[PDB]
Amino acid sequence: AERKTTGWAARDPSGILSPYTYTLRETGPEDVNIRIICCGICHTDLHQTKNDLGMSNYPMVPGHEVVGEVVEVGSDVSKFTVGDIVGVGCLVGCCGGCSPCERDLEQYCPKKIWSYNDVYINGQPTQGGFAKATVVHQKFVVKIPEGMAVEQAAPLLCAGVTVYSPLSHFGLKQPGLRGGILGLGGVGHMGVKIAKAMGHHVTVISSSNKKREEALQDLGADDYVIGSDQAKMSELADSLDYVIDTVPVHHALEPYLSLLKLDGKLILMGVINNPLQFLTPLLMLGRKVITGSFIGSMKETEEMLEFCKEKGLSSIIEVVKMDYVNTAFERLEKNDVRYRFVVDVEGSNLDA
Ligand SMILES: NC(=O)c1ccc[n+]([C@@H]2O[C@H](COP(=O)([O-])OP(=O)(O)OC[C@H]3O[C@@H](n4cnc5c(N)ncnc54)[C@H](OP(=O)(O)O)[C@@H]3O)[C@@H](O)[C@H]2O)c1
Ligand SMILES: [Zn+2]
Ligand SMILES: [Zn+2]
Repeated sequence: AERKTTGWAARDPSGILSPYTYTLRETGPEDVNIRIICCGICHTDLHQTKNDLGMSNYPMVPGHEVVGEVVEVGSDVSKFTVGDIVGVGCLVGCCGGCSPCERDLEQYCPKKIWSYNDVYINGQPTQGGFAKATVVHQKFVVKIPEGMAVEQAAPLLCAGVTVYSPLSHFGLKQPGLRGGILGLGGVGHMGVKIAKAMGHHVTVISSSNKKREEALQDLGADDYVIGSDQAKMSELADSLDYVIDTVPVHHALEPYLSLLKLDGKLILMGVINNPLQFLTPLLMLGRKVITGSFIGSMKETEEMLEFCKEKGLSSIIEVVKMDYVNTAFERLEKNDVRYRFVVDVEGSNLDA
């Protein structure tokens, strides 16, 4: 009992998204009721949607990069008022007293609910951003800058911040630094963008030679080297201050750790089921660090956006309507996209 929406949704293993109508919760007293103007896609949306864990809980509505005007607000809600273009991240909830989120790192809290494939504090499966509206916690929605486009603010709610708060916690956003972005796409792309926008010497590393166009002449990278090329990578001996990782599966790390000078950082992002490996020696050569980052806290989701505003950042997004999502996903598998996708839920949703 809340108020009824509609919205596209998967149902079995092979993620074919049907239409789907469902009863929301109600916006009280710390909920924000939003009308979703545009959502967005990335590989997280397929990998939930397919299982790729053997964990997917159907009926499943994808959508964690959302942006759109707020139609209703709580009783204690104060921050936002109606009619604000507001956006919301991956997280929808979390508890309240665990000191992980006394000091604002609320993503590193055990009791976090996600946008979809979770179960909220009331019981309803959290359903995504592929539905023409939703109800979030007022603590898990960030407001939006004056001029930041609704297509442009969306990807940054998960891939834009994913990479920002590594380049913020490990020291890295004070200027100068050399960095090598490994795996140019999604999470690689915003890496190149925000690190080179911080006045850093960014090198792209790659499986292929192919993403050379969307790097040197499009992203603004200072170099491009193949991971599997020993002679060009050896020139980059103890070069970079950090190396980030968008590569999605079991790759060997000591290749990628060579490219690091004294006190360098390997910051792994991707969900890599299977243990990764290292020689305790190399790390002892240069006092080198291996760690992983998980998206961003809302204060740095607040920050990242107003940062992407000031240093005016962008990406080529192919805005598609809602009746083109499974074709957008097949294209996302043949990784065509046109550097990014945004689903503007200003299309096909009505009933059933
Ligand atoms: N905070 C987090 O922990 C976080 C945040 C967002 C997403 N993720 C997850 O991490 C993954 C990646 O991010 P994304 O979804 O935005 O898209 P994505 O990085 O564009 O996905 C593929 C990219 O990784 C590279 N790649 C693939 N296989 C590789 C290999 N074997 N060796 C080297 N490079 C390889 C490809 O570039 P090349 O062909 O040029 O090598 C390609 O650009 C996803 O599974 C996503 O769900 C984690
Ligand atoms: Zn995402
Ligand atoms: Zn907590």
